[PDB]
Amino acid sequence: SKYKLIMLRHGEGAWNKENRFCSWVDQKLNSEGMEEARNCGKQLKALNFEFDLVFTSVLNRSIHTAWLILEELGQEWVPVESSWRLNERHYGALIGLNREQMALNHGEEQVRLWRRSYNVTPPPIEESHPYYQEIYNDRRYKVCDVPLDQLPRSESLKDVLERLLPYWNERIAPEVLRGKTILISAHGNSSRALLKHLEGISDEDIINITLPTGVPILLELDENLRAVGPHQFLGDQEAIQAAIKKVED
Amino acid sequence: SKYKLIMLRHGEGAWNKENRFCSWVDQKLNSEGMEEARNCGKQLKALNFEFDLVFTSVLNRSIHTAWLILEELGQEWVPVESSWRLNERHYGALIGLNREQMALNHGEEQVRLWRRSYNVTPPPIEESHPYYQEIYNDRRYKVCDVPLDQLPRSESLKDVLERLLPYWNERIAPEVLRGKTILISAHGNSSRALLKHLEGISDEDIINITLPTGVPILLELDENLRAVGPHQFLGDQEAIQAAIKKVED
Repeated sequence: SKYKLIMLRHGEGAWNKENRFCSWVDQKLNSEGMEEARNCGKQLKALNFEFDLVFTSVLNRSIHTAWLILEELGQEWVPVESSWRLNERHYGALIGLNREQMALNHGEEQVRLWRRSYNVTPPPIEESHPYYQEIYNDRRYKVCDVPLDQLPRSESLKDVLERLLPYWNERIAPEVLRGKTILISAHGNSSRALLKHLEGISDEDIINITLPTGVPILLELDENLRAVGPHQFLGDQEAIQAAIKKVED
Repeated sequence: SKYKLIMLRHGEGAWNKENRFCSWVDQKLNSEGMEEARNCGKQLKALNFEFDLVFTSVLNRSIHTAWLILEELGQEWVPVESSWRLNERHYGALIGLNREQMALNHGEEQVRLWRRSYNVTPPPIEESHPYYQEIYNDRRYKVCDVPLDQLPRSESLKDVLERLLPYWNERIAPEVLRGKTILISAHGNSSRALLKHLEGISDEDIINITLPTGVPILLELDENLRAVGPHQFLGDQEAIQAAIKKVED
């Protein structure tokens, strides 16, 4: 491959262990998520990765993950750019609800579509939603590349791809072609969406792919910034399977 | 004053307790310097500061200081940009020596000009100096706005102001004029050089000015971006006095 890139997702939190979606709620990493990020930095250091640029979302968990990684590398000086376009999927009205609640308010089949499918968009968060203000009153969203009301109120996996792709094409991709070594610190759905594009994964097959947290994902890209073969998980094979098991089902 | 600017310098380290100049050696904060950073964040929080942009040097101690502060504030999404032109003064051949070693190797009277004067430049580090390779083989200096070989090998306080000014004039000042609230996380000499410029402080007076560490320094600026009044230290007046005393001798 002409070019190589690293992407990863931060360790997940308390809500995830109670099968709740954090989505755009700006939850901090727990100590576990902190060790996970440090563990990546160490692994990447062991591989002598030398980054020239980092891209993160605007959610602090992804920014902290990047910072802990650069510290483990002694690369704190490497520029970091952050974008709402790398944000986790917006789960809309479903934000904050556990499995049982979603199922009761919407129906088990609806909810499975909303988590599982590629193109079906959850119902939008409304202003009555207990996390509407906590998201849209945040100064972060007043200085994006689109006005604050142009920002989504919910998203399918497809919708993720569609707002991420322009950031990839306009901001990240040119850096890759310039020969820079890029780290992307992102989230479950943003990472999945990006891979879908880079590997030309089908709408059908993207649903089933799993992405372990706190594992460097290596992409080797060709002239056209397409993956040469599948993505590769970097590090010890037994920590990788543990991590894959954690994101199963 | 139309505009407000915040600047601070990181907590000093063990070398500074030993009267050795860390300079361009990229030493980490010690536990003290970390706590100071956090405390400053808490102080900025109590005052309700909302930063739009953060500038640091390329030395990890200033970057870590900004990151600790943005964390305390919940403002990790705020863009960080770093530049060698905010770096601590380059003490050249004097890097790593204590005062006694300096005076033995250079003569005592000559040592006091290098330390205290506004415009006498220390002797340049050479490839024989034990810290040369650690500064000049570092990837970070290969991607500056000047080639590795145009980078200073030693500097007076005057030389620091003269390499800081183009960053001020071309990067920082235009954001201040846009109405952004800027945090500068810098070093003793880079903070002194900038304050001298904005306040119109004399070559004679600059030398005696007090710059405590871990304290927000507020400058209020008019339309020409000249200080209206003196800089003010923000926060608890008794910690400010603790801080002032620790820089004094």
